[PDB]
Amino acid sequence: GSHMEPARVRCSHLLVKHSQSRRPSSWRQEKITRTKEEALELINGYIQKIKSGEEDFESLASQFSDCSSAKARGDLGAFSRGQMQKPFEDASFALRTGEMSGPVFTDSGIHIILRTE
Repeated sequence: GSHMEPARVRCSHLLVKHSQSRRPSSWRQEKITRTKEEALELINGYIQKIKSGEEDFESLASQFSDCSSAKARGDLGAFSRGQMQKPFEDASFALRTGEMSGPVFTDSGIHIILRTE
């Protein structure tokens, strides 16, 4: 039924940017050469790997994430709407505990959203 909406939710986020981006400079690569096409295929692949139970999201987010998400293993912690990236926000709050969205085209690139809570 209608469960009370949680004030704070948490999402594990992986970011795969593209060469043509607002900032193609990350903690791993100072310059990103992969094009948008690559970014998309990478995301699509990682999603399928998470679905098949190949590798842990934490491991993936600590490796193949251009964003400094590796510091928290990809975890964003308990956050609320209004303080999150808009395309990411409406995506996270559109999921549930143990749910994962698809390629979320956000500001700097595509994010994978896996909610543990």
